[PDB]
Amino acid sequence: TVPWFPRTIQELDRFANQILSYGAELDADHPGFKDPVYRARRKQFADIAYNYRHGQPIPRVEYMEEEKKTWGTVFKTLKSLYKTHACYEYNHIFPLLEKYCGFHEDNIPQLEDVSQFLQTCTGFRLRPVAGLLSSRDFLGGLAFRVFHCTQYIRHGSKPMYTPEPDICHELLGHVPLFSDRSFAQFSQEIGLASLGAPDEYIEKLATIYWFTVEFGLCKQGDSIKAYGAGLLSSFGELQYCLSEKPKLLPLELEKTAIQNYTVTEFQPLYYVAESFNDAKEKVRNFAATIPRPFSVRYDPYTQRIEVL
Ligand SMILES: NC[C@@H](O)c1ccc(O)c(O)c1
Ligand SMILES: [Fe+3]
Repeated sequence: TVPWFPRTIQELDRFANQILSYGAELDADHPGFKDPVYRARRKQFADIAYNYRHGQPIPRVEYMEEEKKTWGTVFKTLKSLYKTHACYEYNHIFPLLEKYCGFHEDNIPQLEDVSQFLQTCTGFRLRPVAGLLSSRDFLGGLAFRVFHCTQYIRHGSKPMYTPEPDICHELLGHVPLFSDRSFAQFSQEIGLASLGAPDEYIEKLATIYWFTVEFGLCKQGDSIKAYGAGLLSSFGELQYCLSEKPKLLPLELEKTAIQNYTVTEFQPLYYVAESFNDAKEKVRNFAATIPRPFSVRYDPYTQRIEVL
């Protein structure tokens, strides 16, 4: 019977008791696996997320010198690419993040400050997330313009590599696009489409998410640039996605929704969105095909979903 979904923004608190308990940092393969200090630091951030409740300021954390060093390395190496490789919406907001959110090589921005900045731009807000949420819960938060965001940093031994999202990927990859109004409306439509959808459609929407929010390319006049968070936070793949090597296809959701992808190599193919307004309209149409015995609307005045 129709799977449960949150109907008020506060009900997202129910997700904390629904994450994968045995994290990536526990795999022998993890860059930080043999490091007990790293292991304890990850538990520390996991506890902060576990105890967080909607409405509370997100706890500030004093990052260690080793952690600020890893951030500085990632920030400085990626920043050189944005002006030529990132979509216009990214470069438009980046200077404002540098000025009001402290995006600078010597300092890791605190999530509370970034979340307040996002709220002023598009009403998106962040909440710290312990480990891996199911695709259903993760996509469901988007319906309320809530992005579940990691607060820990990748291990310092391999600054240019992370097998999982970390704070560098959230802040340099995702945050700038959530400041844009059309991208915000587009991400929210994916979220609304997921509410109470059957498991096999959640997987189709998670694939659409992967090919837009994480690895999407934008058409910008006669040029093509990157807006996917996974590209904007990957030095190597960001340069590769705008070269002659990968295959480019127009975003077509009935097609994108079932395309396979790997998470370990550079993507062999990417979908190009005409604009975020257009992608939003395509998602809205795709959502009408999802069998759900009802319709949903978000009411921003009360932060509640209305089930028709
Ligand atoms: N859903 C798979 C999980 O590894 C994931 C979800 C959303 C993201 O933005 C991401 O970077 C990773
Ligand atoms: Fe991501």
